Amino acid sequence: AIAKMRTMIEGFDDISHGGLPIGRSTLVSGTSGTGKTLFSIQFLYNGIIEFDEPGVFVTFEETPQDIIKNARSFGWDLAKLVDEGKLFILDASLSALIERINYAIQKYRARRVSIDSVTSVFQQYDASSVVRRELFRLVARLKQIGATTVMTTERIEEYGPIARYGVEEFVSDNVVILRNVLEGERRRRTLEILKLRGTSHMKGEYPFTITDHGINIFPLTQRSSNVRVSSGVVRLDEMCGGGFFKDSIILATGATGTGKTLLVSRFVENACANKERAILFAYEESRAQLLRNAYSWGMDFEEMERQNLLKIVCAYPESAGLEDHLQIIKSEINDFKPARIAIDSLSALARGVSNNAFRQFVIGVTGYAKQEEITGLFTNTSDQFMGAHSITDSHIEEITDTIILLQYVEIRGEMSRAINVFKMRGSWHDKAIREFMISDKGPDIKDSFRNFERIISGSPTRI
Amino acid sequence: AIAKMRTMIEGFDDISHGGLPIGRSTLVSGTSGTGKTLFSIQFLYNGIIEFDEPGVFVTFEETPQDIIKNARSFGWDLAKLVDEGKLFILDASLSALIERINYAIQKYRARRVSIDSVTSVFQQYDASSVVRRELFRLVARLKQIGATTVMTTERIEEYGPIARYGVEEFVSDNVVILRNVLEGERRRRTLEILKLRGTSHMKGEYPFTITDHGINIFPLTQRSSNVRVSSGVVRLDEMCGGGFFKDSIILATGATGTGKTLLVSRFVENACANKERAILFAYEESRAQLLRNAYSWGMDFEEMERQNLLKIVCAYPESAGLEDHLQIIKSEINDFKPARIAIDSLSALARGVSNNAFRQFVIGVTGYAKQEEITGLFTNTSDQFMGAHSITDSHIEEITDTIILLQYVEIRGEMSRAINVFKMRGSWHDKAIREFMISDKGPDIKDSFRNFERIISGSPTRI
Amino acid sequence: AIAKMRTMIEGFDDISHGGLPIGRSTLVSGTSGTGKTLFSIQFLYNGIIEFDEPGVFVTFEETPQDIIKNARSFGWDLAKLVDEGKLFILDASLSALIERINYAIQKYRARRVSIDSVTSVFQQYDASSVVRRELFRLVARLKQIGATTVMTTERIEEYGPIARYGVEEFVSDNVVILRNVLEGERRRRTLEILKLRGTSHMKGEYPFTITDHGINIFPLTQRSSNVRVSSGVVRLDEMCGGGFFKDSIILATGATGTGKTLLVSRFVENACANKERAILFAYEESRAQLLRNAYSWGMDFEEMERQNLLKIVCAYPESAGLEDHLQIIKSEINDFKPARIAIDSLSALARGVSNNAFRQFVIGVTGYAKQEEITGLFTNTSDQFMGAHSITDSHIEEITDTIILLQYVEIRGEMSRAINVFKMRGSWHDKAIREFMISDKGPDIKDSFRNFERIISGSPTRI
Ligand SMILES: Nc1ncnc2c1ncn2[C@@H]1O[C@H](COP(=O)(O)OP(=O)(O)OP(=O)(O)O)[C@@H](O)[C@H]1O
Ligand SMILES: Nc1ncnc2c1ncn2[C@@H]1O[C@H](COP(=O)(O)OP(=O)(O)OP(=O)(O)O)[C@@H](O)[C@H]1O
Ligand SMILES: Nc1ncnc2c1ncn2[C@@H]1O[C@H](COP(=O)(O)OP(=O)(O)OP(=O)(O)O)[C@@H](O)[C@H]1O
Ligand SMILES: Nc1ncnc2c1ncn2[C@@H]1O[C@H](COP(=O)(O)OP(=O)(O)OP(=O)(O)O)[C@@H](O)[C@H]1O
Ligand SMILES: Nc1ncnc2c1ncn2[C@@H]1O[C@H](COP(=O)(O)OP(=O)(O)OP(=O)(O)O)[C@@H](O)[C@H]1O
Ligand SMILES: Nc1ncnc2c1ncn2[C@@H]1O[C@H](COP(=O)(O)OP(=O)(O)OP(=O)(O)O)[C@@H](O)[C@H]1O
Ligand SMILES: [Mg+2]
Ligand SMILES: [Mg+2]
Ligand SMILES: [Mg+2]
Ligand SMILES: [Mg+2]
Ligand SMILES: [Mg+2]
Ligand SMILES: [Mg+2]
Repeated sequence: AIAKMRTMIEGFDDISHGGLPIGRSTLVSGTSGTGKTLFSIQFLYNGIIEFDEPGVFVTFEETPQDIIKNARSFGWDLAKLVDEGKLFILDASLSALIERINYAIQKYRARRVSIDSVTSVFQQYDASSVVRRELFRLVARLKQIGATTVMTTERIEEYGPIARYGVEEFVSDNVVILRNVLEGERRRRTLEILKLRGTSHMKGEYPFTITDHGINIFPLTQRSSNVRVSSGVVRLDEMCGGGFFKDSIILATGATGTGKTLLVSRFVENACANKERAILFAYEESRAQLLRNAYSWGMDFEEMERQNLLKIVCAYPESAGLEDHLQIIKSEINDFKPARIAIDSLSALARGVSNNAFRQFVIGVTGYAKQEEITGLFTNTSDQFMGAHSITDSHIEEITDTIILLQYVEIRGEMSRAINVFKMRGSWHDKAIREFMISDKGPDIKDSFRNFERIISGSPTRI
Repeated sequence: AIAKMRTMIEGFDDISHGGLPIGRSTLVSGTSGTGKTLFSIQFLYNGIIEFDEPGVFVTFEETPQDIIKNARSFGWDLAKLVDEGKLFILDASLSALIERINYAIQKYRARRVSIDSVTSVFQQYDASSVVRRELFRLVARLKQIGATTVMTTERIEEYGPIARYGVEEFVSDNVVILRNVLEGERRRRTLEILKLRGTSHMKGEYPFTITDHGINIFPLTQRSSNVRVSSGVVRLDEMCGGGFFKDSIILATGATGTGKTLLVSRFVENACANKERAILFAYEESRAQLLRNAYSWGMDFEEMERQNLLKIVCAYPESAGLEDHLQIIKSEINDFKPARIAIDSLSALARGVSNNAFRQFVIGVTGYAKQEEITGLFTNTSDQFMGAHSITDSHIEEITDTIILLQYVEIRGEMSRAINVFKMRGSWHDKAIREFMISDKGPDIKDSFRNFERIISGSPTRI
Repeated sequence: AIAKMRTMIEGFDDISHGGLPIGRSTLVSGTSGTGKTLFSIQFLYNGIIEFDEPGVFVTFEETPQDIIKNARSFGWDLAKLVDEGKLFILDASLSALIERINYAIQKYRARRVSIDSVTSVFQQYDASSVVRRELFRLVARLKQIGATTVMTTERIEEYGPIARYGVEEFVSDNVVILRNVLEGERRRRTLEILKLRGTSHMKGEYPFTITDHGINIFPLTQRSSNVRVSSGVVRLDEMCGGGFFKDSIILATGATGTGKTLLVSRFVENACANKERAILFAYEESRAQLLRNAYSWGMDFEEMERQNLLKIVCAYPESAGLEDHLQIIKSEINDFKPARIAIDSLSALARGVSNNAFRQFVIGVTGYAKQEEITGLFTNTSDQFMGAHSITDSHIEEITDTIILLQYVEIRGEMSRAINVFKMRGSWHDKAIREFMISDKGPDIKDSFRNFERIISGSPTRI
């Protein structure tokens, strides 16, 4: 096996199966604005913070003052690290460069080296053979010195050659690719480990986000128990065999206006009533509209929000990508430590996105909720309000544990509502589909449609 | 006919119809990180291990120390082979190179030669005619010496020119292509024999995987008997004419929440009850959730797992490709030697993949199960819970031998379940569709819906 | 008109409408491994064998020893032809080359000349004008000498320029293109005559295969009679007005598990019972599984196979392309001389292929069966087991003469089977759809569903 230096970057050590190999060069290639400089800075910063390993950052484009000023936005005080001698910033804006880097490593006992852009040096030569030869010389000398080095290079096209000259991949022992894919006028950041000589790794592209704390890569044994939480509606708990499970994931799917937001609001209100903290992520309604609707339902969200029990986070789905929404949800969960989380609509997050990306987002959110033992209440909007046979437009049914189905039923020329417990993993539940009503006091559950047939199609026939 | 030297690489001799021709050059071309160095190392290593044939590995990019260090991750002690004189590693980091290779072949009685990258030598020349001339000289000299040589070259594009200069294919007698296709943010490794002068071979691309033992290529007369195994449910055995066949493949397809995992769990529990070893591959639920659900069904998986009778392997479908899942399943089957294997969901493995790839995966798994005389229990999730007419979204019905159909039936405003034996190859089975119930004691099978019509559509009408 | 020299290559003279023009140059262009060398060798070999016309093969890449060694795999003893003086192999690994070729033609009285690769000579020049001028000189001199010449050139892209320099097409009188198209990870060989100056030809691409006998091109007045063969089921013969026709093509289409393989097995068993030879091509089941299923049906295939009456050929559809399957079927038919041929499933061959290619394959197989007066029993699997309205997923209904329809019918909560004679060309047949049963003694045909309506949809209603 090969010893691996943990980069301590969130999620990178998972895909790399223990981190970057010790003493081997890693080349991170990407287009402008992908996060190469941030990756190289965070490598050294996390190394210094977690293991006291000195770092040397050799820069070519940005001045050291610019590097420190940019890092200050992340809370990283690189200036005090330079004063303490833990971090060194070499200015290089090839043999002499390697000699100076070696001298810096010797003087500061550096364990990690970062090279901001070797491409700027290679700009002086047009032949790819010369670039390959000089990169091989640099990598060989770095390996001989024994310092783990992370160099970054530039790309012209997202889906094309891995590097500018097409020969950098064949030289470096380790290759990592940062991509900023523009599709549907939306930008998505992806990370892909192309080649790790001598060790296994995860294969493919995984989304990552840049936040105030740096890079947060999402590298896509959950515990279970018999403790049952209360949804908030007594009939909905009786139908579920004694309420939802603590670790369960509940998905309430139905057409617009069937009462998904009402169930979400009752879930949050019941969470806060038992002195538990709850988070409500809203994507179809604003905070004031939610307050007015809750007041129409006889529920005071203002009092529970003043007590810091309920946190309502409202944003438009189009304001950020799905991975950004996942990162925001995770950050809010970490900051607030909630017992329950609810989402106003997954279909709102599903607007204008591919099925695979939405499924990945749902899998990530549900896995994080189960890992943190947080009761999650997701909701989904069906495209057709009657005659729908697919539970969800994007198949996420297998992911969830408990499913609630809300639908419209046309009876006597009136649009009544029907609610049913579609499935519950590990628990008995009522199979009947029952009439669902909404009034000033909230939701009510009535008897089932025993006298009707073809109820699922939305246009039943009395028999 | 042409004599062929067996490469002993798993699956390569099947597609090459006996191995690489003796005394002829084979050029393996691919992009960075496809497995060219691994292929060339494994060729010589397997030759030495299986036939005591000495091997010579000429390297250009990696140092011999790097080669040995990388090989050590596979358990290949190349250093002791160098000490024993069976393996030689020439360092070349063109006529002089050929003279040194010939001297190494003469001194060590080499039978196999591997060339890591002739492209690095060709980098010195830009004209494709010069590259073609020098490659022809090298191949002609290698043929004159009589050593079977495997050279590797580099590619820039996966679907484009076969080699960097576009002339390497017209020189070498044998051409093999390694591709690392990136599609849907997922990487897939493929192997394609382009041209074998003088001999037949399989045509097209076949998936291969890199594991701790090296390359495991999957090159996509099964025996039958009348011995009948027990599923675990007595009614499901009565309906099947006395249980499933030992060599049969059973596919239980239905909507979410119909009871596929219950049948899989009963299958595994009955396998382990008769002191047989069983494997359960889970993709929709974790180990703890499976344990809790089994406990809710009155089945103790913990006791049977402590006895090393049941092996539960749980992973996310998105963590690896379909060929990787097939390799993992095969490795677990080889390590555990199970009588029965069960899969929690094929549709989970079918997320975000093409129909052809999923069908190939199913064909491979079923063929391996039948070849090893292992009773396999596959399950499939239908997109629509009612009104579905296609048995499976991806047509794999022809592959399977026995099919069980689970469906939802809306009767009296309640979602009951129906189970039916769709087909059984070589055995009589009950044609009735019977009511299916789930309780604390497990599954129950009741009388059929004799009084209803259009049961298949999911919304029957009492007649 | 122009006199044409028959190349004697199987299927080439059909598309070329009598062969290559005499005294005119033909340039065959294709990528690596398409079959250019094989085409040029087979041209001279077939000329010598069939008309005693001496041939001269001028080679540039392969040595004459390599050429003979490669040809020996096809059974072509080129060495004895060189000794006899019928064949000459000139080694050239431009004016001097033409002088030597002319001397060889004069000395050996050569009538056909083949040039393995003029592209290798043209590699010395980069200007396309020089290549065009020298190729024009070569073609003009060859025409002046009066020898029919087949030169081959190289291509970089399958769908792009016809030749490397883009000027070879405008020089040569005749242009032929060999393509090796890679699509869906599958390779397909195609042949296309681009331009024949002065004569007509077939237009477009036609599949061809390379086998142990060389190139077998498939260039896509059938006789009829009133002799009626017996299917094997007496009721199925009564319904068909006295059995199938000898020259008829029968297609039995239905869902999985309806009994297509049972009908195929009964067809083969009845063929062999009357001392006729029969061939069964299996693609969904192995030989042992077929034997076990036949034994369950009371039919002993082993005894009839020992008598060399029945030949069972089993293979996976994914092991070869559709044209390869057609070639294998034709070769087996030629070797065994069968009275009847049966196919276990056309839909198995239809996996992962385009509709047009499958239709071409079906047309070819049916035309060959009708031309050879062989009774063919094809079968097709429908995607939907109920409610299907298209007879076949890929429309091949017009091709066939007799159609049998098998379907599932849900009656009284049980999945019964229905069989119907959809159509019969030139013969009266029963229009009723009758109940179909399978038991230990085989198939049984019962009364029709006179009391039901909407039987075709699979969910009838008693009236
Ligand atoms: N505090 C921050 N919060 C959020 N995003 C930030 C923050 N600081 C920087 N970024 C983002 O980091 C991205 C990458 O910045 P970086 O300096 O690493 O560029 P780069 O990938 O090295 O590019 P180049 O080589 O073209 O200079 C920028 O596009 C910017 O949007
Ligand atoms: N005071 C009230 N009395 C009766 N019904 C009410 C009252 N307030 C709201 N409703 C009902 O609430 C329904 C909408 O419920 P909800 O806010 O949960 O929406 P939803 O089903 O989640 O869909 P979406 O947010 O996409 O519109 C409306 O159709 C309306 O009939
Ligand atoms: N022990 C291992 N387990 C799993 N995968 C491994 C292991 N060792 C190496 N690999 C994989 O083998 C792949 C190919 O490695 P290899 O050294 O053969 O590269 P290559 O195809 O010759 O590339 P290049 O010519 O760019 O150097 C790497 O991308 C790596 O992911
Ligand atoms: N103790 C129990 N009593 C009654 N029913 C139960 C019990 N435990 C589970 N169930 C039933 O099991 C059903 C789900 O069964 P199972 O775990 O086999 O799922 P499945 O059909 O394979 O689908 P998926 O895993 O995709 O959700 C639920 O709908 C629920 O009604
Ligand atoms: N006995 C055989 N059986 C089956 N296929 C064969 C046999 N002999 C040769 N082939 C096939 O013939 C194909 C073409 O071989 P050939 O020597 O004609 O190459 P080519 O088209 O002239 O290529 P190039 O110009 O690159 O050398 C090979 O790819 C090989 O797979
Ligand atoms: N001994 C038997 N008794 C009764 N029915 C039998 C017997 N053996 C087989 N069958 C029936 O044969 C059916 C399958 O028939 P067959 O082998 O012809 O398949 P098919 O319709 O060609 O489809 P496929 O090969 O795609 O599964 C099964 O549904 C089963 O009910
Ligand atoms: Mg920069
Ligand atoms: Mg809402
Ligand atoms: Mg290498
Ligand atoms: Mg399940
Ligand atoms: Mg050739
Ligand atoms: Mg069959």
